[PDB]
Amino acid sequence: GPGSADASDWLNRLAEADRQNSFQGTFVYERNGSFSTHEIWHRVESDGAVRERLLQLDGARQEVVRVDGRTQCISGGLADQLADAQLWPVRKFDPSQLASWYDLRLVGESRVAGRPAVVLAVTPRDQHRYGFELHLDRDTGLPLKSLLLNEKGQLLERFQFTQLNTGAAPAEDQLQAGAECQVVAWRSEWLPPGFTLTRSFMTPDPVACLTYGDGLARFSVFIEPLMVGDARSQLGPTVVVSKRLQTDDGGQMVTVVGEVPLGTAERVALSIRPE
Repeated sequence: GPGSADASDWLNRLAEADRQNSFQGTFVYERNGSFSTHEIWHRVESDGAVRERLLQLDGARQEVVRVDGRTQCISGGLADQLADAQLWPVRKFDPSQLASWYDLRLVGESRVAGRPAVVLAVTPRDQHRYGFELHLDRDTGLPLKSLLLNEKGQLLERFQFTQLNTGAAPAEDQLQAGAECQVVAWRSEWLPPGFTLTRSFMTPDPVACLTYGDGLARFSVFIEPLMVGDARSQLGPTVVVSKRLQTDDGGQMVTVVGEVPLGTAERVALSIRPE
């Protein structure tokens, strides 16, 4: 868990940050050498719903609108939506859940997006998960920068804001996507310790998704049925494993993405069972 009272307070401020701040900002995402830039609008509405829109600023015009974690509309093909399931610049953390699996040390202060921030070094307590370096907004607790690091200290993933405006909630129109944003049963029998199912949900073909988290890390497993002789291997750079598996409910294309070591991802995928 946290290694000082300071780390504890800041961990706490982090967990509150998602449901208590409205903001607009732009950030960079990098995962295993990929590079993309995104604008985000995030607003706590009247009924406390957390409403969110992401717009990819480069590459293909791609958008996602979420309400309390549930996606209202999304853009593009399958691989795009894989990339989206990982686009969680500001997520809900669960300090009590995560404290069993990580040690958290206050390193000092920093600057991100021109704002004062606080730095936590987050170290795993086993080899089933990666470490993080987290930079928390001094003012709001929001995660300005997140570095995913392996045991050898190599950078595997970067979330990093380039600008953040927490001074006034976005207007209604800023929370709405465009016409290209399209409207709108399995289990893992092995999970790494501490991981629980965060979320499950279901374009060219029907695909099931399971997102898992340990209070800190997030990874997702996509299960795509089957054409049977013409399988689609996900070949994106953020893909951790993509396997064709034979289950008791037929052939599945199983793809794991997110913040999860390869060996761990492989064990999860191989444990996927129908219900």
